[PDB]
Amino acid sequence: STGSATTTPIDSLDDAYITPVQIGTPAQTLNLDFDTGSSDLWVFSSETTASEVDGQTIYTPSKSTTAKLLSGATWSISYGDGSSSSGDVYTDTVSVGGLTVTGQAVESAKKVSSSFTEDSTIDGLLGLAFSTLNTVSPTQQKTFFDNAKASLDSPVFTADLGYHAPGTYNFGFIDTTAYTGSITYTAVSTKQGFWEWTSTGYAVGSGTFKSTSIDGIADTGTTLLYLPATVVSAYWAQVSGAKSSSSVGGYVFPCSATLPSFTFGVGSARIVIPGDYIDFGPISTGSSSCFGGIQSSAGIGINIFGDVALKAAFVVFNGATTPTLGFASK
Repeated sequence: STGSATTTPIDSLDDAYITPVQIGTPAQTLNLDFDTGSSDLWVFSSETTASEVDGQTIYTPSKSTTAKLLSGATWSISYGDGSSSSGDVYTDTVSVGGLTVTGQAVESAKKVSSSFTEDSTIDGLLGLAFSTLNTVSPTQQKTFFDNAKASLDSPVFTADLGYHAPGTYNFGFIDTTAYTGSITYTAVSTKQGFWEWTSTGYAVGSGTFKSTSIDGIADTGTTLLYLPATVVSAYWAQVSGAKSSSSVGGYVFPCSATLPSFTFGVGSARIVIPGDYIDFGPISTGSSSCFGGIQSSAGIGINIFGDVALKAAFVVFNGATTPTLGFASK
């Protein structure tokens, strides 16, 4: 089998992407944030505290003839941005882009933190990291990809995120029309449960490429590119007037600037992020200070190849027995 679904930016800055997902019988379609940095499929639901729902579409398990309470199971997750959610668990039929999994754990939120409530466009998350990170207790649950893998034509999914435009998540096949040149594959460590790999270096604009190993994760659920402070300083030093602002929480730059590109290495290959992808706009409405899309990872503990980086490539998440990542230009 295969599946193919369109993913759409939630706003004009590509702050996140939503993909429609059919849950239950008859189908209830919710727009979920596909997140290769976590491993829980959770939804706003009829069980969510009413004051914490503000415009989201909810899953109502009592209206699904295929929903079954997973008795005793609970979940609770906290994300790298400080947001969180928790609740109980049903199994139900879940379909993405024509690909159907029966018996998928659907984690029903009883509580969500303010950032989720405040984003009316995201009805939940669909985790695509390794199932070892799933938070369901006492019986850990598998991701949608893990459950679908055996049925897929090839044990892969691909992320093709758009810049200010829709893109595609495919399951089970590699669309050879969706990229240019060849796909370069690189080794993955699953020891932290992430799609963790080592980039071979970077360049700033037309500058020379610096060969240096940068361990990080391919994370579709993170907006920006988080890299070591040395790398980030070298980038922003090429932008007149750019500075790191403690009050804002990262590098800002004059909105009048033209940003240089940023290149990262995948083996001997190179992915170029155009400068425009690094502009996240005024820090507040009407400000002439703009927020940068490359930020320091120093306060995180891991480097994160988020959407800013991933949207510049066609990315293969290869879930073969030995997983690997593939990157192509497009």
